[PDB]
Amino acid sequence: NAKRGEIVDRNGSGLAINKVFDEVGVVPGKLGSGAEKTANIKAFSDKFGVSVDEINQKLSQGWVQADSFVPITVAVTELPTGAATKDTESRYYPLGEAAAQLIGYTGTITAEDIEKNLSSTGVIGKTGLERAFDKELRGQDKKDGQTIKLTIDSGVQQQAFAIFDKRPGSAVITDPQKGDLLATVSSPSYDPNKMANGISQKEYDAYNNNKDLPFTARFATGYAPGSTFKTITGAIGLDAGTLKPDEELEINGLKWQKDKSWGGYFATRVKEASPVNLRTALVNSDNIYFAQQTLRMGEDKFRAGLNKFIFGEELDLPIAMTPAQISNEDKFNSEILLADTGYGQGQLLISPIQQATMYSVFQNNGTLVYPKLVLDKETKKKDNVISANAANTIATDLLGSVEDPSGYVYNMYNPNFSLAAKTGTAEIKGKENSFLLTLDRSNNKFLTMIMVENSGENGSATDISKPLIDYLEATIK
Ligand SMILES: [Cl-]
Ligand SMILES: [Cl-]
Ligand SMILES: [Cl-]
Repeated sequence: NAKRGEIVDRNGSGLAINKVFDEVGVVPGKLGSGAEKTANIKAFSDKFGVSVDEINQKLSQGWVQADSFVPITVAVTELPTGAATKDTESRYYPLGEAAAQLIGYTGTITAEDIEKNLSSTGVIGKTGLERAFDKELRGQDKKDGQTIKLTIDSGVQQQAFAIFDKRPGSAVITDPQKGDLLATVSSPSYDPNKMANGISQKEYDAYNNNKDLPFTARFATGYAPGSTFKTITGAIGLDAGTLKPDEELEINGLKWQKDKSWGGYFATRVKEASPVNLRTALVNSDNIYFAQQTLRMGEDKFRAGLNKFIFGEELDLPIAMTPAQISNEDKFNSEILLADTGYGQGQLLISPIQQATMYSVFQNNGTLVYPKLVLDKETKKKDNVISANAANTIATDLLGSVEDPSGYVYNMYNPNFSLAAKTGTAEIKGKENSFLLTLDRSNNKFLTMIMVENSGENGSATDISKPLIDYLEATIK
């Protein structure tokens, strides 16, 4: 019966591997029956710190025979009746919660598993890549399973996880010229070693009752991209010819609407500034300027540009995702929705991985680079999504977010590194999500897409991301 293959990172470091532990456990045929058995299980529970419910759940699995050694917890000197120790092989996740939603976990074969596919004593991936690659990993009951080598960098994954400190959010870090997913993080998270090997009903219910939903893979979930998306709206207006980078628009006040038919709806901006050109609008995050430019180009020119990005497309990646959408219908049927889509609100739904893909045009002279997770996959591109002029105009303007002392990302300024960035926010029916995009413009070796949910309570993406940016400038360079 075959050994399960490993999932390893881009340097060969373990993400899902096998490890032997000395386990304390029980033998059903020696545990007794009736109240006697209940006593022996309570004795075990008291002495080794595991819940009676967990012991019973493990005892009642289908593979368990009368003579089975049933491992309960990692190992003593005074074994209660029915208890024993034994070395057993366990599936093991070295990064633990930091890569839990990506890598997933294994579990014991169910009847329903048997019904659709397998020994009752083997394991099967339940979620994540353990499930997605289960056929290649599991081998043949012989033929040991294959090793799958990912683009993930363990050190980046761990640093990208660590910045969240239980805040809900996600971080996707790519090599934007090749598409490698260096890190895919979702927060909050859960312990996959316990999910695969031993978790109490209390602990599992703590995860399921957590309103911040640690089992969700936020990097594969669709969101409004927020006002970071003005980068794409600006590139589209540049290429359409309606947005002239040096044109100085007069904009007064903190809110604007085209006319009274908008009623109580207004595009808003945070700081008073006038006149406004493309560069100051990007560095000021001026939604009004982009609302006006979106109405100026009009729906046809705006959609013509948006349609070159990957909206509607299923991706070849082994992470399940809904294709990105511009809006619910083929037409906006609303000037307000048109404008709001111009600064990343409305009915846009784009997952963090899709977002990082769309923003790759700014480091590839307007070519979009598809994401890849398996290291030896061939790089794939979509040519001329925006012009090179538009890509480089926007990327240069975004250096001001980091290098201008009034830029929102000046906290990360490094005189020896060229980093472009764009913060953003999305307002959801209210709560706000906060975003940070950064682009390595010294060597175009990394791009980061970071989001913090409910930033009214949890603070901004820029507030927590500087250690990750510092790590990348030193490591990926
Ligand atoms: Cl967490
Ligand atoms: Cl892939
Ligand atoms: Cl910014």
